[PDB]
Amino acid sequence: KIFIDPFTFEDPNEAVREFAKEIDISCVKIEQVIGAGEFGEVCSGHLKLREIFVAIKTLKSGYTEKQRRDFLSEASIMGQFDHPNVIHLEGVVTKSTPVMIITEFMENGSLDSFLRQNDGQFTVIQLVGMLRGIAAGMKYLADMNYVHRDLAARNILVNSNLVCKVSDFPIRWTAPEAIQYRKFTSASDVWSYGIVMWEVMSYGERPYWDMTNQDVINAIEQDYRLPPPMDCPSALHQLMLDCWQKDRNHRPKFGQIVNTLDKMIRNPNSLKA
Repeated sequence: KIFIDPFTFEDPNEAVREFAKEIDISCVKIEQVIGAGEFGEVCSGHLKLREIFVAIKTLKSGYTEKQRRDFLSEASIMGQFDHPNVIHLEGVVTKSTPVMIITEFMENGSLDSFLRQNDGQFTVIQLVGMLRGIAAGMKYLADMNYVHRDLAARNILVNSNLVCKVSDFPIRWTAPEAIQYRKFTSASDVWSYGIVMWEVMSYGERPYWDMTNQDVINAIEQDYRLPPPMDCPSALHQLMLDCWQKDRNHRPKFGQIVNTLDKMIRNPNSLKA
C-alpha cells in the first residue's frame, strides 16, 4: 500500500471514514487521565467490542471545525498503517460527544521518560531490540512514502513487553537540510533516528545537553557530532554517525539500518567493543 495525505481529500472527513473505524461510545470507558493533549485530554481506559485496555484521546468541548479536523487527521493517518512497530488505531468516536481517538494501550508510555525512570536498567541486547523495533516501524512508514518529520524518543511509545512503536501522526532532532531548505524526506527521518539512538543509549538524556539551538546548528555546521553514550558499543555509535552524514544521500536507509541492528543481535560480540 501507499500513504494518502488526508488533506488532499476534497473533504478531509472522507479520509476519516475510510481509514478509521467508527466506534460506538457505549464501547468506550474512560478510566483515568494520563496526560494533556494538543486538542484535549489523554486518558486510559477499556474498550469492549474481549475487553482490552486502550489509550483514549478526547477533543476539548467548544472545538472549531479546524481543531476537530486536525485532531482527527491523526486517525485518518494512523488508520492507513498496519505494522507491529507503529501504534495501532482501534478507531474513533465522532458521532457522539466528546469526539475521541482510541489507540492501543502502551503501559510504559513515552520512550524518553521510560528510559529516564529506568536509567541503566536494561541489557545492551534489550536496548538494541528497542532500536530495531523503531527502525522497523520507520522502514515501514518510509516504504509507505510517509515522512514523519518529528521522530524522537518522546514520540515513541513502549509496551509492557518493551516493544517500541512509532507514534505522533525539535531543531536538535532535525537534519540540517530540513532546517535550511525545509526539505523533509525519509533520509531526513534517518538523521532524526540517529538522534533517537543517542537518546536510547543515553537513557533519555537531552541531545546536545544544555546547548542552545543555534549552538547545535553551528556545532553541526562545524562538523561536530554527539559522542558515544557511556558504555555504548562502538558499532552502535558508528551507526549513529552514519545517520548524521551531512549529505542526506550518504545516510543509510531504514532497511539498511534494520539489517545492521539485526547483524548485531545475531553477533552479540560485535557489541563488545
